[PDB]
Amino acid sequence: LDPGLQPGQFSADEAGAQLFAQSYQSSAEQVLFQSVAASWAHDTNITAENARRQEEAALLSQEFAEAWGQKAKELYEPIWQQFTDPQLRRIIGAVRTLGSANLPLAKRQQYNALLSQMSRIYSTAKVCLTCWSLDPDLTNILASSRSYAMLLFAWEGWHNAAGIPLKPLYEDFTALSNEAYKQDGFTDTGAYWRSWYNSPTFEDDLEHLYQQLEPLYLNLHAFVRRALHRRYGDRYINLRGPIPAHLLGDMWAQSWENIYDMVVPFPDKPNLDVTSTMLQQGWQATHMFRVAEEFFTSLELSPMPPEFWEGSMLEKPADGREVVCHASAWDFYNRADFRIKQCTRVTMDQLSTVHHEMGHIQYYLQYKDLPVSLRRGANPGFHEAIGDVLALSVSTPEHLHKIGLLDRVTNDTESDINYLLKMALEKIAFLPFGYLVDQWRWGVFSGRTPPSRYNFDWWYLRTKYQGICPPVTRNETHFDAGAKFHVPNVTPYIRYFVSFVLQFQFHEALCKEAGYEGPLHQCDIYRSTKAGAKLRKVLRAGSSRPWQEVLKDMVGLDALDAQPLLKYFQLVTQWLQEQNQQNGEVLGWPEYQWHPPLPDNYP
Ligand SMILES: *[C@@H]1O[C@H](CO[C@@H]2O[C@@H](C)[C@@H](O)[C@@H](O)[C@@H]2O)[C@@H](O[C@@H]2O[C@H](CO)[C@@H](O)[C@H](O)[C@H]2NC(C)=O)[C@H](O)[C@H]1NC(C)=O
Ligand SMILES: CCC[C@H](N[C@@H](C)C(=O)N1[C@H](C(=O)O)C[C@@H]2CCCC[C@@H]21)C(=O)O
Ligand SMILES: *[C@@H]1O[C@H](CO)[C@@H](O)[C@H](O)[C@H]1NC(C)=O
Ligand SMILES: *[C@@H]1O[C@H](CO)[C@@H](O)[C@H](O)[C@H]1NC(C)=O
Ligand SMILES: [Cl-]
Ligand SMILES: [Zn+2]
Repeated sequence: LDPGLQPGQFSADEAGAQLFAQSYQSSAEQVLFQSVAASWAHDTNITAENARRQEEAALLSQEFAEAWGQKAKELYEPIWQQFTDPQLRRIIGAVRTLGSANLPLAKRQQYNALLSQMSRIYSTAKVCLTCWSLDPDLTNILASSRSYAMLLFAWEGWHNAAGIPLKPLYEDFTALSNEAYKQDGFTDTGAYWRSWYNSPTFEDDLEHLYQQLEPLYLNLHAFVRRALHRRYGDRYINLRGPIPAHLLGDMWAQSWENIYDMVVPFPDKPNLDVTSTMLQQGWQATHMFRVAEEFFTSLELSPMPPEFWEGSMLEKPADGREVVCHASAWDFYNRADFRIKQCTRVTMDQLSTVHHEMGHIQYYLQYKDLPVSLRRGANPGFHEAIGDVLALSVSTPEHLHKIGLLDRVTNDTESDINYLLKMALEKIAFLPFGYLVDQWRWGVFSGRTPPSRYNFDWWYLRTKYQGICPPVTRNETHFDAGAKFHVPNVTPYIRYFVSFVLQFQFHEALCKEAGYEGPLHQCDIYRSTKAGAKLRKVLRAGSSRPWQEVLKDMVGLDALDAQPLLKYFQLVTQWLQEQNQQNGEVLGWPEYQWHPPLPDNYP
């Protein structure tokens, strides 16, 4: 470790720890910057040489974290917890957690290389026979093909191509990750991930939320299953069984927006999916990002700085070059550089993804002046909810009218149901998936799910929560979890479930602050400077305060609460129940063993 980056001497008391944290912050920004910069260079240009550089940078980060971590322990182990300064305890608590820097050097290299190889396999995997990429080719097929055989070819092809080679690497990664975090005092990596919520009853609290939400999902599922049955027939759709996992518009069946045209209750009302209008009008990536920015500035939040426009990658590069297409928002930790990397396509769901990613950036802009350790959301679910809350206003027919994407205006019960059903396809359908992913991973980290049961336990959870089944046979050579970006990229997932509840709590509070006084689902906070000020206080706080207190100031309650979500969806919840009863549906999938046959000439 370069001399200028190494820790000096500090007295063993709160006054020294303040000087320590300031010296740390000088050197940390340089170290974070080089790490993020090397990751950027790799992820926008996947080559062997860029992976090598990234590995070296990660290694430097570890040397940094070890030196400053072990000094923090040496001086403040017995006493950091009793510091008067809450911000300082949070800083010292972060610096003392070494993570992968607890591993000896040879295992650090192995860990760094596994992350790099797993990333590569996911982002370069192809389906052949002339080769399709995930983004855009398979994405587009899952979205818009209504051919059972074509969808199956894409689904199976992707799961096989990405999952199978990841399996041996993921096993080695899990063992190293656990060994690392066990030296920080955690029973397993999952226990560390959960510690971010700073709640002793986190798992129970989440289970209690899911219990309230489950009926909404069961009714949506049943209604959609019926529509699919009318399309695909009795051979491929079982009205008492799980839905084949490739038919819901998305590779992971995680949001069902893309099958909106098959399930729309009242097709004579305005067409609420404005993708065809965006194409018809010649929208490009750059317009999408400008439109999102202007929402932010309408609230008197910050514009994207020059550095964002100059540095970002907003389209898939046309020179063939390999990139990580999965959308992400980047803080370089120098208070100047912030970027989005997205292989943007011109669709309505991409418009929401653009807002999601710009949400992250906005967080980074508002807390950039905090100590590095505090540059994060109050919890990870907060960071995930910011852009989604704005996108709730954007997708309102009223708002779409104002930005020229929906010519016809209507305010009637049928139009309301169409809108709420579309939003349910996006939000309610996702809930089981958001909850299940880390239940899977927590099991793997704890050792409840050994390699020999990775796929069996994955599909157990997929069926249990989503009520889907694999459309071809799977065995433990398959590693279907590995075909979802966040697993090889080691990104936690429970944040999204938290986000999907929290965003409706935020929505409710911001609407009320805006002075709006109609139905919650018709609220648009566009141009509300007051809503903007309330959101700004959250973003500026970073992780400097407990998330429960931040939530209380914002929404008036110190806990996650499903009631705002329930209220938002109330009309369609009631409608869907009524539709399902009158059609005599079975709620759930009691033929839990059922799988569809292979199509006649498959492949
Ligand atoms: C769309 O219409 C709803 C329905 O409410 C109307 O109430 C009267 C204003 C009258 O127009 C009736 O035909 C409808 O029943 C509007 O919501 C109401 O808004 C007022 C004040 O903004 C509020 O006090 C009411 O409680 C609201 N209605 C209820 C009970 O939900 C709504 O504002 C209209 N939305 C748009 C996008 O124009
Ligand atoms: C490294 C994390 C990237 C991630 N990228 C997005 C596209 C993402 O993976 N997700 C999650 C997903 O796509 O699995 C769901 C989440 C809900 C709204 C839109 C997409 C959001 C993010 O910015 O959280
Ligand atoms: C991609 O990386 C290679 C080396 O790995 C480098 O020489 C090349 O310039 C990069 N491509 C672009 C255009 O960024
Ligand atoms: C798993 O499935 C594939 C194809 O369906 C097959 O080749 C393989 O032998 C199966 N069993 C094992 C033990 O992997
Ligand atoms: Cl998380
Ligand atoms: Zn996100």
